[PDB]
Amino acid sequence: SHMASMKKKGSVVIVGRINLSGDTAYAQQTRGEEGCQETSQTGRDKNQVEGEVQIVSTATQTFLATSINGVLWTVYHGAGTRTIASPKGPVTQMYTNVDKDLVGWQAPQGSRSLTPCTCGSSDLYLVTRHADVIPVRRRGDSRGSLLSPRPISYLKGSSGGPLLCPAGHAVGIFRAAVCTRGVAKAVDFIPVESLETTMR
Ligand SMILES: C=C[C@@H]1C[C@]1(NC(=O)[C@@H]1C[C@@H](Oc2nc3cc(OC)ccc3nc2Cl)CN1C(=O)[C@@H](NC(=O)OCCCCC)C(C)(C)C)C(=O)NS(=O)(=O)C1(C)CC1
Ligand SMILES: [Zn+2]
Repeated sequence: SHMASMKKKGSVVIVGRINLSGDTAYAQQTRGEEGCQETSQTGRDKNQVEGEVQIVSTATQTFLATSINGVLWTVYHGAGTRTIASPKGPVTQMYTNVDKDLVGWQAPQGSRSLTPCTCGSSDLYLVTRHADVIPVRRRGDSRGSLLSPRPISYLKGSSGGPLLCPAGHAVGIFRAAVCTRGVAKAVDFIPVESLETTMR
């Protein structure tokens, strides 16, 4: 009830990226934990951004975010309604859909965007926060099975990452693991078509 001392939630902060530009996928950190904490409070992030898949953090969580069609997309259960830190201060979400577990901000300057897939292909690849590339067979509009199941520990922190087609187009955004006794046999993802509808 004391408004003058009510606190403000910090911004989402880009702290690294999954580098996919060469022949080897690998994670890069671009900001450490203390600098992340400070940037979240100010919302002012002057670091150079590169690539399609960002590693992002709040004070309490770390996950991924993926640029498609000039929008940096991630999951509501990671970002909530938070702004993203940018060189000129905090930037408000331009998309928020809790029913899809989806949020989006204008893509940061220097990022590159994935192209939405139009291949109609069911052989997919999930990219994790550790830069593992996981073959996934599409099993429905929003589900795919891991060819080699992994404990959910392996996937934790990768929500907001992409599922890609063989040509590197974006097919969806990783949302939740389909888990049996702690083993992820399948994944739930936000189809790129759903992003495109949200954009309209
Ligand atoms: C392991 C990595 C997975 C990608 C990941 N995702 C999650 O953990 C999401 C968050 C939440 O699901 C949701 N929460 C929502 C919350 C909302 O408002 C608050 C609005 C909409 C929401 N819609 C969903 Cl679906 C639960 N869950 C699951 O995966 C669960 N499985 C599940 O429920 O399966 C059924 C559903 C489909 C198949 C059944 C698990 C935990 C495995 C038992 C991950 O990495 N997260 S994270 O980066 O570590 C992180 C926590 C730091 C962010
Ligand atoms: Zn494609």
